[PDB]
Amino acid sequence: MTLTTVIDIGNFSTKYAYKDKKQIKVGSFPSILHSYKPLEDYEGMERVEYNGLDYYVGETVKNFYFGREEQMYFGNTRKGHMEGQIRLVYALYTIFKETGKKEFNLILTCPYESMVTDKKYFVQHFEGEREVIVEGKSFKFTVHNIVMAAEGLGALNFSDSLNCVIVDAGSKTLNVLYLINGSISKMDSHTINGGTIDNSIMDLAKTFAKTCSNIDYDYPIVCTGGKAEEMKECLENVGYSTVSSAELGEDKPSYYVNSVGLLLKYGRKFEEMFA
Amino acid sequence: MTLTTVIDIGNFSTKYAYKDKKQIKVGSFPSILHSYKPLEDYEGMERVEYNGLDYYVGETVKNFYFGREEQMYFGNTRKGHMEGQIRLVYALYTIFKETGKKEFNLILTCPYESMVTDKKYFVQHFEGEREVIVEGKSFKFTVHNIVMAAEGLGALNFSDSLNCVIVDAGSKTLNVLYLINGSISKMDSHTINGGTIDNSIMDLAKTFAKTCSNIDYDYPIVCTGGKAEEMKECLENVGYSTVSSAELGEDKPSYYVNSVGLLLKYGRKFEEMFA
Amino acid sequence: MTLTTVIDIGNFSTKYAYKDKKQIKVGSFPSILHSYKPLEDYEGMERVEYNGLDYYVGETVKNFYFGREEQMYFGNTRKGHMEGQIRLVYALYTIFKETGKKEFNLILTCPYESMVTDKKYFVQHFEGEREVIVEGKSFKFTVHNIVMAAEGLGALNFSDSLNCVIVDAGSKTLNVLYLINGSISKMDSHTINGGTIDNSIMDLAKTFAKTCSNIDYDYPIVCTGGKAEEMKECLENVGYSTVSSAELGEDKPSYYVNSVGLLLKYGRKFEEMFA
Ligand SMILES: Nc1ncnc2c1ncn2[C@@H]1O[C@H](COP(=O)(O)OP(=O)(O)NP(=O)(O)O)[C@@H](O)[C@H]1O
Ligand SMILES: Nc1ncnc2c1ncn2[C@@H]1O[C@H](COP(=O)(O)OP(=O)(O)NP(=O)(O)O)[C@@H](O)[C@H]1O
Ligand SMILES: Nc1ncnc2c1ncn2[C@@H]1O[C@H](COP(=O)(O)OP(=O)(O)NP(=O)(O)O)[C@@H](O)[C@H]1O
Repeated sequence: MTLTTVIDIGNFSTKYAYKDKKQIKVGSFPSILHSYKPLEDYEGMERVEYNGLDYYVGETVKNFYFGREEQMYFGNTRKGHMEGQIRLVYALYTIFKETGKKEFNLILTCPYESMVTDKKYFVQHFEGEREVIVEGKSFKFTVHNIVMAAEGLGALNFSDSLNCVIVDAGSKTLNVLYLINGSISKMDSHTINGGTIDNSIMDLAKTFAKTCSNIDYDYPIVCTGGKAEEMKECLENVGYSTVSSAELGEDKPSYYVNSVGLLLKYGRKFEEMFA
Repeated sequence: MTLTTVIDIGNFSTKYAYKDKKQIKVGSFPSILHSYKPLEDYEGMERVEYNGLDYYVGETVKNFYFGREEQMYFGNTRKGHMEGQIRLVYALYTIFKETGKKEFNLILTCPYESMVTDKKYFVQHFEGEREVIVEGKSFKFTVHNIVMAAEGLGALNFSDSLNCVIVDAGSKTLNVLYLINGSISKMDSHTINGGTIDNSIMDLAKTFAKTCSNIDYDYPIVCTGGKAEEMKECLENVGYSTVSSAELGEDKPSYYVNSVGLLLKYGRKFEEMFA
Repeated sequence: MTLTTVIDIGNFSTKYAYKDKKQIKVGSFPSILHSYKPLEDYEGMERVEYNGLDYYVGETVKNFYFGREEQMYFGNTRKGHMEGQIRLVYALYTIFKETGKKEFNLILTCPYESMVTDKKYFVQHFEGEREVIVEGKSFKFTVHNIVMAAEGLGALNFSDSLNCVIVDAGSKTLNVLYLINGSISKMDSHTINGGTIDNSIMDLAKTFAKTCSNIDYDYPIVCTGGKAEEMKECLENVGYSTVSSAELGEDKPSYYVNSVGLLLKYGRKFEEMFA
């Protein structure tokens, strides 16, 4: 089993760094969800029942919110929970299906300052033996050592010799990881509201600038997540020089990086960490 | 006459900030109503005839809906009308009886985004000289300057230095007033369906969170209306820190605030506004 | 018109050396600003619309950032723009109101090494005929010869026979002007991040020392801006002897100097320069 599982609970969509031995695939899906099981002859989303929680998940959910073009997202989660649980669940289910396997080596990411809280969160609700019913189909599984990490951290693998900052332009969350050498400057790094959905890239860019005026314009700024490329472009227009987007090697658009990169770079570390 | 009349047309129940010189009393009653005058030897509800509209109003109405435990409420009124008219009428009648007075200084509240529409609505149907027959008893009256305001706004009087959000947990309506300094952020504030009756406080709380992910968890969130206290409690469980319920000074439970608070805080303003 | 306008676009706050014939007054205000016009029945900040840019400016803005106690400042601007434009605009408007006059003799200050860039910046966006709408009120105006100068340079008027260095302890910007005789040693002078807000005076002082170890301890060091006095005091504790704060004659605290001093000393020069 084991199975390194670096999973991103992204507020827009989730994803899974599916190492798959030879090549990392991505177990992704729309993280939009909706409560209540008992709809009727449905299909599309799937009924997820876990920890006394009852949600539909899957593409069709958008139809479930038709007209309510707002509730669709549960963003600015400076922390995991509550719907995040479901996101993780369904992911685990998804990749379970993909692998046909149980016990996961769970590695989660979140806004740096929330990591402690989130560890508490998911440990309580996922650490150890757990089981879920999806669409009437049960599923037992377990995690023994949930590893938490900083959201967007994975971009470091493309961040040439970064001793500075990663900018994570996600859904409605903006992460700033001021990495130095190869660690996280807690005392400087922070997460910013909102993100891509609620306002313009330029709005974010300017917001970022305000929040991190301590950044030298010639810092190596690496932009990841969502509109990473466009964000990078705008940041240049703001006036930052050495700014780059974390191109994810293969045809795996921007927003995929996060977890994929984290696996790609740290992998072995977590093979040791979890084990 | 004059008589400042801040009246709430609440979908569950209405109420009136009865300044009464020395102390604000509340002219409240169940806003459930039913059409058709000609029942027979009745009592309890009262026959209201106004603008060619024909409705019973009053506690006993519940009996009139016995078994139809749904039609009882006319909620999610993102706007005034139509039954709302009657609600207002009977209120005016009620407080008329209470004061023995006519010309009212009408101040109405409604979902912020509907205020313009509602102004049109009530101005057409109430601005100026009007008269109503209740239980066969006529009654002439008038309003000269219907003042419209945002539903739940009144909570601001308890909202210590609020530069953020009021959450109005009503019947089947949820208002979010993102106030800043002392005004309404039109471009951010909005009203949400449904409300207290149709689903759980937690459902609302989570709905709210989805709709306002742009709210920082440390925003001053002031909860008013219906299950204000319980809502506040749940919001804390959701993960909002500085959340408080708008305790209405005296023994005047939650749902009363709205209009009462509006009078309590703005009063003088409207003494100038209406006059 | 003419009107010598030495204006400081300070990241904490702006100011204007209002020569006013007989005595230089200071047209100052908080340089904190926020985008989006359409709030509603507001007052306090004013809606500034210029060059397709849309910002509120004025004291109340702090309330607009309530809780976001960071975004408030857009500092470490090793260059003008973008919000700086607005700062300048509103200043011009402000002093316009103060004088009731248009065509300005614009003199701007900025981090020495950025002066060329900034000239490009403001020339493009302000040189010649321009017009702004503030709170719905239009205003046409013009500048014919924007004069750029080094931020903090004005302190020279108090800097007795300075053949050495001015230290500008501003918001989140630290300027070091190594003046010699009466000019700027480009090859030595430079600007340092961050400034007053982001860390301690001692932190800055030590930072300064590191950046300018080539300064002899007995150099005439003149400290200006923000915590000029405290900075001077700390620098003495660091071990610099002849250090002095640029006391601005009248009751015009530290941070005012910059532009005021620049006018006070160079004035005539610019009367010739601009004309
Ligand atoms: N499944 C998907 N298909 C296509 N584009 C996607 C998909 N998921 C995310 N995106 C892009 O990514 C943008 C938002 O990035 P997002 O997925 O939020 O990043 P994230 O870091 O995974 N989430 P978060 O950081 O929590 O906001 C979306 O607006 C899309 O343009
Ligand atoms: N007359 C009343 N007596 C007791 N409780 C009441 C009464 N009216 C309202 N409530 C409480 O208030 C809850 C609903 O709040 P509500 O009256 O809808 O708030 P509102 O803002 O006045 N109405 P609305 O905003 O239009 O939904 C009810 O479920 C009750 O618990
Ligand atoms: N309007 C004001 N009222 C009171 N104190 C002020 C005001 N403006 C600035 N200060 C003081 O000046 C400090 C910051 O100096 P600052 O205004 O940044 O200098 P500056 O040179 O004009 N700006 P900059 O160089 O761009 O940082 C503040 O922390 C205050 O203590």
